[PDB]
This record gives sequence, C-alpha cells and structure tokens, in this order.
Amino acid sequence: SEFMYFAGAKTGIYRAQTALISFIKQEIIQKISHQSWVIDLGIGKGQDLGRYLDAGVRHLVGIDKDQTALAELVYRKFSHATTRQHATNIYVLHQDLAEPAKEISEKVHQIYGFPKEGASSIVSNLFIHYLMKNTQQVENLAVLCHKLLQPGGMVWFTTMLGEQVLELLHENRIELNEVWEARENEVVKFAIKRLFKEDILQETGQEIGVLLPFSNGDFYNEYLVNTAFLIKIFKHHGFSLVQKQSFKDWIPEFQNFSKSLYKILTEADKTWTSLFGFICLRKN
Ligand SMILES: C[S@@+](CC[C@H](N)C(=O)[O-])C[C@H]1O[C@@H](n2cnc3c(N)ncnc32)[C@H](O)[C@@H]1O
Repeated sequence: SEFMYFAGAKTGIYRAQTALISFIKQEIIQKISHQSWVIDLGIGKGQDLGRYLDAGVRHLVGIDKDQTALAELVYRKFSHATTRQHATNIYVLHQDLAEPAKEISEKVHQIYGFPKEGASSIVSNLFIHYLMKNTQQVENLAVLCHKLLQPGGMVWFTTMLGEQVLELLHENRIELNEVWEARENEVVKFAIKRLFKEDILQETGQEIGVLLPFSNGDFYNEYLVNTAFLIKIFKHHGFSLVQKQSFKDWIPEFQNFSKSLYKILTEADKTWTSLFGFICLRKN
C-alpha cells in the first residue's frame, strides 16, 4: 500500500525574506510575554502558534472565519508536543469579523473565563486589509478593539502599507491594469497589479492584486491599508498611537539572528519588505 504526494518543485529564493518576517513577528509577540489574555484577529492556520507558546501567553483567543484554516491550527497544536512555561490555554472562535462589533464582543466575552474588563492585547498579522472595504468596516474594527480591550491594552498590528504601495506604483509609472514586477535572475519574484483608478490614496476601497509565489501568475486581490486613515479612526475611538515602523527596520537586528540569511537578502527582498509595517496603538 502506498501514499504519494508530489508538490510543485519550488526554489528557495524566498528563504531569507520569509525568515525575516518570522523574526519580526517573534520580536513583536515576545513583547506580550506571559500576558493573561491575548486576542488574535485573523489567526488562520496558527502560523504564529509556536511564537505565542514561546512567549508564554496564558490565554490565547484566536478568531477566524475559515473553518479549514482553523482545523489546521488544531492539527498543529495537537501534532507537535510542547512543555515550556505556564502552559497556554487556547480558545478558537469561528467568526466573521465583519459582523457587528457588538455581537463579536458578546461571543468573545462569553468565552468561559474571559475577563469582564477585557484582554491585555489584540494581535493581528496581515489581516486588517480585509476590513478596509469602506468607512463602516474601519469604524467597526476600532469599536471591536475598544470593546475587547481593558484600558491600557494594546493593539499589535502588521499590515501591508498602502501609502508605500501607492508610492511604489507611481514611481514605477504603473497605470490602471498594469503590474510592477520585482525580478531576480530572470524570474518574477514579487508583483503587484494596480486595480484602482485614483492616483491619490483613498480612505478605503482601493484594490490591488498581489502575486502568489510559485503560482503561474495567480493574483489575489486585497484592499490597500491607509494607515493614516486607520490611525485616525482609531483616534476617534479612544486609542493613542504608540509606534509605527517599517519592517525594513528589523533588518539590522536580523543580522544577529542568523548572519547567514541576513547576507542573502536581496534588493528585491528589501524593496518588498519595505511595503510592510508594524503599528502599535494603546487604549486610553
Ligand atoms: C494572511 S492570513 C493569516 C493571518 C495570520 N495571523 C498570519 O499571520 O498568518 C489572514 C487571515 O484572515 C482571515 N480572514 C479573512 N477575512 C476574514 C473575516 N472576514 N473574518 C475573519 N477572518 C478573516 C483568513 O481566514 C486568513 O486566515
């Protein structure tokens, strides 16, 4: 009897760049070590689960809408055994995070043991763009974060930066349905398809297509995150900006965490990384 699985042959040109992203998420998640209640908005397949465990978070609440992803998080938890401090409890909530923030806050608060006052941190990595659809969706996101947090709680966001993408497209003179491409030794490494007519950054609703790597030109559409607009809506809802910084700024520390991968990062890697950034906000 035999079972065989053949993946497409895939080169390693994304080695160093994806190790940089992992290092960044780890340094961010390390900052909330041993907190009692941490909520993750858009937790997916649990890619950050190893990080949350290494940080000793005590109660992780992970919310996502994709039952398939969440099952992979369950398999990941139960395969792969752990025993390091003191053990994190995990609560997975299957929920569409575009629904009214009041309902989502009620379901979360009904999780056995969730604090009436609220959690200590909200983490969301590469998710908030799904909610940049229109003004109501951004307000909903800020009201949901306000309801789930205790005062002084913090929001730890990670996102593609819409200002930088628009600036990137303009400097390369990319018009409506055209594509910016990275290219390395004659292969398209990264790419962005412009899908907005406007030449000025809109609050909400501007789409681009990002190339999915190792596909044969499959582009997946996302909205642009206007971080100015995001931070401004969060300000209207009781949050102060704490920190806002490009992923490119972790590259020097990265040299101390694997000198090897540091030296292999290419100029296309650095340009792609520059499009992503961290944003910390605190509830007043
Ligand atoms: C880029 S992924 C991965 C997020 C994860 N924290 C990570 O860094 O890998 C974004 C996740 O957002 C989830 N998502 C997209 N739209 C959503 C919605 N309306 N409600 C809840 N989750 C959503 C997807 O299921 C996906 O797992």
